[PDB]
Amino acid sequence: RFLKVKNWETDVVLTDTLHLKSTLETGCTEHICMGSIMLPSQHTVRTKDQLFPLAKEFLDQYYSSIKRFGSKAHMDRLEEVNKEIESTSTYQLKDTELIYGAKHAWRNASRCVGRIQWSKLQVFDARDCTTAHGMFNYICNHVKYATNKGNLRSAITIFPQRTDGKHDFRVWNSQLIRYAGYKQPDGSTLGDPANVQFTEICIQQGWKAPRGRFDVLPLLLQANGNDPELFQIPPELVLEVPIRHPKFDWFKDLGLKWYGLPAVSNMLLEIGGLEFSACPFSGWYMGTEIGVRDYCDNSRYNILEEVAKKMDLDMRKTSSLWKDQALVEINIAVLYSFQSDKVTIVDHHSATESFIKHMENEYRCRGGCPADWVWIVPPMSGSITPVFHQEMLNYRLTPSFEYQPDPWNTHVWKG
Amino acid sequence: RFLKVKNWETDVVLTDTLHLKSTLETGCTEHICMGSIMLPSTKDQLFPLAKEFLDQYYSSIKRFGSKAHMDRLEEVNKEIESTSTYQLKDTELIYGAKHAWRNASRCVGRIQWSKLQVFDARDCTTAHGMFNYICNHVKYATNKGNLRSAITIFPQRTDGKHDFRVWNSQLIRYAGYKQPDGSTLGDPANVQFTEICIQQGWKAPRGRFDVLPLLLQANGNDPELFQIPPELVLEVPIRHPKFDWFKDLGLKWYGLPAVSNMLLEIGGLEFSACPFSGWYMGTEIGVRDYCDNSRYNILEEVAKKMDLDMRKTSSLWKDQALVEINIAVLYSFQSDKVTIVDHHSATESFIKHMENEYRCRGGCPADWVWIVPPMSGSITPVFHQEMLNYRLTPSFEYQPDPWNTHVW
Ligand code: HEM
Ligand code: HEM
Ligand SMILES: Cc1cc(N)nc2cc(-c3ccc(OC(C)C)c(CN)c3)ccc12
Ligand SMILES: Cc1cc(N)nc2cc(-c3ccc(OC(C)C)c(CN)c3)ccc12
Ligand SMILES: C[C@H](O)[C@H](O)[C@H]1CNc2nc(N)[nH]c(=O)c2N1
Ligand SMILES: C[C@H](O)[C@H](O)[C@H]1CNc2nc(N)[nH]c(=O)c2N1
Ligand SMILES: [Zn+2]
Repeated sequence: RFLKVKNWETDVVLTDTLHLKSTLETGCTEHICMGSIMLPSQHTVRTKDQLFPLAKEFLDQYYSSIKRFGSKAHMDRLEEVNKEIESTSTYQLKDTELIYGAKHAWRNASRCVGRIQWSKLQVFDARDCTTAHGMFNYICNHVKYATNKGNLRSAITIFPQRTDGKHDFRVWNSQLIRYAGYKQPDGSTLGDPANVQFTEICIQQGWKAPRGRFDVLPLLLQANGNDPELFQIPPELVLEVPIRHPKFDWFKDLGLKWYGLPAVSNMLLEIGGLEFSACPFSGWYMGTEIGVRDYCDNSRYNILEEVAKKMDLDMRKTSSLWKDQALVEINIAVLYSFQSDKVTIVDHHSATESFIKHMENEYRCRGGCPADWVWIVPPMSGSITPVFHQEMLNYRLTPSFEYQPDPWNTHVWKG
Repeated sequence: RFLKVKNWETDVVLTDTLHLKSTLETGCTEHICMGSIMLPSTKDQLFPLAKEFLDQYYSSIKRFGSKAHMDRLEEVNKEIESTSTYQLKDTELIYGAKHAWRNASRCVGRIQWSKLQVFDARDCTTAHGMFNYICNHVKYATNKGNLRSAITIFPQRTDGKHDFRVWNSQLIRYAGYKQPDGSTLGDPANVQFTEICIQQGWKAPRGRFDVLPLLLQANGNDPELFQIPPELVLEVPIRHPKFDWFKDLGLKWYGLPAVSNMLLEIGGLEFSACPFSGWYMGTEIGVRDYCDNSRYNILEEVAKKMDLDMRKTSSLWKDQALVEINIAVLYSFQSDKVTIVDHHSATESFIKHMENEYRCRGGCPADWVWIVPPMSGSITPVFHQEMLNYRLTPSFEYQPDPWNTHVW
């Protein structure tokens, strides 16, 4: 059964057959659409029972992609995985399989607008890691390689898979590089309000907080199920960009800066039924992630009103669109600062344009591209980007990146 | 299965039980979400539909299972039996129309749902009669710029051969013409309809802002052209509160959004002609009607006049122009005392409406893909609001364009 999507701005129609290969559930039914739920339970322990069917499905996938489906290499590997499961209750991916699986988890990430780049992912195999110090070293190297002095390169570092769920590797940080947030007694917040809870855990674990507005948080790394340990990223590894505006000289005076490398570190990579609970991945920013969300979200730095004041806008009534007007300027300043400093960034027009090209190519060479419109459309100027008028089909393919509960809610403390 | 929606800006959690009363289907399955698909897809089935409607009607008036309810149920049951259809009482007609708007999950303006003015036009027999009812609707709803919400309901479908239809997609829309040098004058969204009207006997002035004639179909006959009296068409000249050169662009828009091509379903009955109107959200003109590439596409001209660097997208010249255009649209309407709401006020109103509906009704079906405005989405409160989308009845539905289905 085929399904079609129409771009209503160009009348281009595409035919999705890939959705038949879908296994996991969406959360929707015939009578309710959960398309705007941030985490369907579906999007968030496993025995030898249900494991070999998942392994077989992944290996069939993998050997098809190398055009060796049904070969002796394919059938022998199936048997080898079978015996390793029945005797060890898990199994180990070859290097080739791990690289393929990680690239395809990104290719499958239906909320990621940056997926045109999915095949150019540098995969770092950290499955020989055993300790938190070992994790810190792998992460430092990831940060150095990814940053590349501003010429950002996508990368992922994969720590050992889950076994009995009692020996998990976890990065307790939500991203490798994030700014601390401090709740003051007067109710205000210093730094990034998005990180107040994690900052407090860090301070509790012994971190001496500078209590500044842009303190890079320490790494809180959990190896093999042990209590997590604190490490400071060497500051020369943290590339940062002072935010200025090309016409507004007072903009520098807001004291703002941001870090160059977005490296998400709290998601779970699933490949052939194996669960990689620690797998930080990084690329480069779309400007709106910093300029719209990171600075202008009401629950974030919320510099909108200050920028509004310094522009001397009518802040009395909302219908003056002072918020809209200040948001654009803040996003101009983010792009201008990164480009001036030669730090890789992409604006939301370029990125959505690339994504449509990626999506059309995926429909032709792959039969489909799962896409989450609610997440693909940029958080400003939605309808003047090409993805707004693009119909999209959302479904869940494996390998996948999944959400998982924050470790501090599930961790059994050693003391 | 008593579902919960969370607002990630406020942490407010709402519990939705209203979805369990949902009947129609969304187009999604457990294996695929079609939440961004624009248009997903008689005798036997009529009495259950009527029962369901009358059950909810008599519940709303706190007389479920009373003398009146059971009597009306059999009365309708008898009429369907013989006549093969049935006729709504005035009271049920008004209830069904207010609740078809209440249930329109893509409508951000539903906090106003209970103040709808319903015009019963079920006695109309001709396109001329339809034109009379529509002029009265337009005059009432315009109200000299103090716009009022309104719906006019023409006779319900019978055999599909006697359909009442308004062929326009809105009562008031600007013409669009194909030009020699390839492009388009007027309004590109209306090029096919503008040529149908010409293909009917309309002498087009061939300007930018030519108000289209009405093309009215009664009882299934060929449609007829009618000119809306210009004194009934309120227009706003578009100028900018800071940029004096903006008036030089020669733009205007009409005050009354009156959508006329949808179908109103109440208790199984199908009202194929049911023009309804309210007032504009600024972005419906300034973002979509002016800046969409498939529309007026004046963005590049605005940013040019603003002397913005249009050589790279990363200057955000489009975004900068888009905001100025929408500031002007709001400034122009407000200066002329024509009702209009900005996207910040309307979305804030919609969160309050959602609050209300969960508290007094158990839920509110809401289509996030359509509720979030087409600009500045994440700084409006609906962006961070989880929503549940489901189809309740009475409802407004899509229907094919008549010129694809009418036997001439
Ligand atoms: C290289 C440039 C990249 C860009 C510009 C980009 C952009 C984005 C954006 C804007 C989002 C939406 C998140 C939000 O707005 O809060 C997103 C989601 C996401 N990105 Fe990408 N990303 C990039 C690279 C990558 C890489 C290298 C990976 C993994 C290896 C990745 C995996 C994801 C995932 C898993 C999500 C969430 C998807 C889901 O939950 O289905 N991205 N990305
Ligand atoms: C009075 C102020 C109103 C405002 C500000 C408003 C706003 C909107 C907006 C912005 C949309 C999205 C359409 C688009 O962006 O292209 C919409 C959709 C819609 N509106 Fe409203 N509206 C109002 C009144 C009404 C009334 C009076 C009715 C009917 C009685 C109505 C019925 C609908 C319907 C049926 C849809 C499409 C829903 C669907 O397809 O499921 N609206 N509205
Ligand atoms: C590699 C990469 C680059 C980039 N430029 N951006 C990225 C954004 C996410 C991301 C961000 C936010 C988010 O949502 C949280 C608010 C829960 C999720 C969840 N799927 C993923 C993940 C990876 C990204
Ligand atoms: C009374 C009213 C007021 C308003 N201020 N705005 C309105 C917008 C629509 C509307 C607009 C577009 C649309 O869909 C097209 C893209 C085909 C639909 C159908 N869902 C309804 C319908 C009624 C509206
Ligand atoms: C592809 C997408 O479904 C289509 O462009 C929709 C998206 N959301 C929308 N939202 C509103 N309010 N109005 C629209 O016309 C649309 N168009
Ligand atoms: C409620 C809603 O689903 C939630 O706020 C989502 C909406 N879409 C988003 N889209 C992107 N790109 N990033 C986000 O964080 C969100 N948040
Ligand atoms: Zn859905």
